[PDB]
Amino acid sequence: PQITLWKRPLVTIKIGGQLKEALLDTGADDTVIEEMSLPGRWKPKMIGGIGGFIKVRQYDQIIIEIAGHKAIGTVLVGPTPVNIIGRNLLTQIGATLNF
Amino acid sequence: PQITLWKRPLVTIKIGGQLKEALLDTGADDTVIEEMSLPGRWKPKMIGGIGGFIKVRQYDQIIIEIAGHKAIGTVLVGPTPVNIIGRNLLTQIGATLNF
Ligand SMILES: CC(C)CN(C[C@@H](O)[C@H](Cc1cc(F)cc(F)c1)NC(=O)O[C@H]1C[C@H]2CO[C@H]3OCC[C@@H]1[C@@H]23)S(=O)(=O)c1ccc2nc(NC3CC3)sc2c1
Ligand SMILES: [Cl-]
Ligand SMILES: [Cl-]
Ligand code: NA
Repeated sequence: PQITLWKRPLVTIKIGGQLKEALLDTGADDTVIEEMSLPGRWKPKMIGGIGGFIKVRQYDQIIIEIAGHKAIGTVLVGPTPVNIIGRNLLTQIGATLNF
Repeated sequence: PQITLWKRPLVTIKIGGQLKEALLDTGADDTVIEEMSLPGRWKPKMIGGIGGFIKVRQYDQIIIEIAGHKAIGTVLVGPTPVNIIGRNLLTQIGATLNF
């Protein structure tokens, strides 16, 4: 698909058995999801952006389905204002920016 | 171009006759650049990032070149950690996300 950018590029994802809405975000290195439980081990991380840093839990080798495309990678979980699909998973679904 | 996302999608921009690096950011509604001097009047804006809100200066109808593509639109100036080209200007250069 081709997603224009007139509006936020929001898609449905499936993660942890849950459906969520998330932003396809080429400015995010990593994928950051609002608070939820995920299985397996995790470690803490700080991530920073506008307004400063938040603490998140880093879960590795998490399968996600992004607009119907499965991928695996690291997911950060914490108090993000919006669920973000970052480049670590955008690459896996073959997403590119074109102009 | 077709820009893959294995590395950050950084490009050169030109604003006020000066070259700067900036991130093509589909998760940004607006374009936010570090402190610099721009002509004309500005208006206040608050923007909420991952860490909280910051105050920026909004300048409208600013001439800006992004990766060689000419745009004229709103630039927010403030203490952002990275220069980000958001959707208001990504749309002017005809960018889409594709997968
Ligand atoms: C600022 C940018 C360099 C990085 N951000 C990604 C952005 O696309 C971010 C995504 C995001 C959208 C949103 F709606 C609310 C958020 F909290 C975060 N946009 C804004 O901050 O927009 C804000 C700044 C202005 C841009 O125009 C408007 O857009 C919407 C909201 C705001 C204004 S981020 O969310 O802070 C982000 C995401 C993952 C990520 N991964 C990291 N990994 C390793 C280095 C540590 S750091 C990191 C930071
Ligand atoms: Cl990953
Ligand atoms: Cl590729
Ligand atoms: Na794991």
